[PDB]
Amino acid sequence: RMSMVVSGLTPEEFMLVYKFARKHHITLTNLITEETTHVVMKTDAFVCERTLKYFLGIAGGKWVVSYFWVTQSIKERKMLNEHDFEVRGDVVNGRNHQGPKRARESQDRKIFRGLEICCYGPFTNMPTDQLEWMVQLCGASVVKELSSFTLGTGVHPIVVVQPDAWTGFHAIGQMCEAPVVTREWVLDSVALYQCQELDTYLIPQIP
Ligand code: NI
Repeated sequence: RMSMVVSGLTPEEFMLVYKFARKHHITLTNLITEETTHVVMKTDAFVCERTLKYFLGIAGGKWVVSYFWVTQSIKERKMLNEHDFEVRGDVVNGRNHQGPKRARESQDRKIFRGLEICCYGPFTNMPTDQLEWMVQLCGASVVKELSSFTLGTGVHPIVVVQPDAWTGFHAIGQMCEAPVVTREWVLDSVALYQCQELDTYLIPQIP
């Protein structure tokens, strides 16, 4: 069906989404879920902020759409095409880049294909369980302990760390045999819907 969540709106703006939702019988919810079909983003004239809802949207291959879908629809008295209003970027990517699109289409082939990820140590402006949920939506398998990575040569483990929230270490590598990367690895990867090369995000491991 149609189920929307909203991000970056003022209350007045949200009321217009609410109005639109009434005229159309679309569901409007506070929290994103799997049922959520739509993520309505405040854009600048379709570049938005990178929010959790933005990530959980691309990650779920959803309709991540500019608030312009709504106003323009209201202004024309009917539901326009999501296609025409799809967001295209934020700060991992300026306008062009069609992250939500790569995403919305790919679903067979997901960016975290056959990976094992340990979100490790403390994180900030995003709860661990939401980063983990994101990571699964993208295809990864979640691992909770450094020591529980599967010993089957079949998979690729990865440790994810947000170096700030700590004071994890560059000593992770002493405790396992996985590349250790920063959270942006996942976040940039998710925005673009393109598994990014680890090189740029890899963190120093002390022998
Ligand atoms: Ni390999």
